[PDB]
Amino acid sequence: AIHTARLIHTSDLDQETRDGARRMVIEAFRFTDDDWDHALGGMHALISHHGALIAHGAVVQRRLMYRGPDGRGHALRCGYVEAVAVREDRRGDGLGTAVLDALEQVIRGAYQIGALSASDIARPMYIARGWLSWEGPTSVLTPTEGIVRTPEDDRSLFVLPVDLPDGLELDTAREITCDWRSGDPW
Amino acid sequence: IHTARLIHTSDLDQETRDGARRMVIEAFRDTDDFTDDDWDHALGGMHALISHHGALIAHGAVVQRRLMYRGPDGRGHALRCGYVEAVAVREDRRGDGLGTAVLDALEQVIRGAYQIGALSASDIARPMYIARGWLSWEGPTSVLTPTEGIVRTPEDDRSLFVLPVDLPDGLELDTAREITCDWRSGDPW
Repeated sequence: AIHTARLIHTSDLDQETRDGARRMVIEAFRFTDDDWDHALGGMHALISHHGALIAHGAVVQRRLMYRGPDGRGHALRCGYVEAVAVREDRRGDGLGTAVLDALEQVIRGAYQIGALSASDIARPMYIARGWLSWEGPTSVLTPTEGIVRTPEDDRSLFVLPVDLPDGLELDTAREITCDWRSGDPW
Repeated sequence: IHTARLIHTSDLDQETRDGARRMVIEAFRDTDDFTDDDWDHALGGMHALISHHGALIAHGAVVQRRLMYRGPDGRGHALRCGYVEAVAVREDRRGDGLGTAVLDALEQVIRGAYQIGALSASDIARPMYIARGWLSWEGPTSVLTPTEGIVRTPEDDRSLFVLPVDLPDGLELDTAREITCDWRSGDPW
């Protein structure tokens, strides 16, 4: 009766669906070859209608590194949101929130923390769904060098705490560090 | 002829999940005992399950990480890797090909989703994977740490194996070079 996203792992997509998702996200964002590679390897939220894909999103597995005053140091098992895109003539109908619904399901069931990167324009809705704005600096653990701070911008990082270890507590004003990949680390 | 079912961690119900952690800890109770981190590493991607009489008799998982590799031309590849974890067969059910069935499922997930598969196996296991088409890494293995740099991991009786399935178009692997996994807490391989 009402559009919902169905969850499919990358390895269960056939190439005609796989090619449609890449083509659709590229038209909805404009998104390079790397931005699409960052979206492969985990769970896809797909909404299809009238022969075509109308909305898309992905959650892939990374590590988020966090060290508190303790000095302990944690590598959290992270569900990272990628390639959320609603067909242009299909917006304003809640298809976006139906993709986030299915992605958060994945996060809550398989990961210790959700994370995504969003612009100032989009903070209101993410906050309303329970995500937290990360205020502290962000960085990346590079292979060549070590930890390298991510250049400051109007993009914000958001995290969804779901199943953190023993205590961990979590100070969102402290530093947080993602793992390395080429292209955009976030 | 047993076949494995492929289930994502999130689709795992509490029953099916606690049994899997139970079967794997008992199966790997021969090194070190299955720690909390060993199980955490096995969570997050696709599980291959085989069950019988309602009980779980075989398990494996493949989870996504990055493998860092640098060719002679300077390179710099952070390959999208399906890493194999928690391959366990119930002790009384070994011999009937259950492990085969598990890897059958796990290789489908690899070939369908990642640029390379990787696993760590004991010397006694080597033959089973080589006959399946896996390449043995001869080069030194290492791990990228947040505090130190890239540190070698040789104090291990295990051998690294890789399954190239969708390498970036220029890449041809020299299994003689160094290979570096991404950082995680606990056993990095």
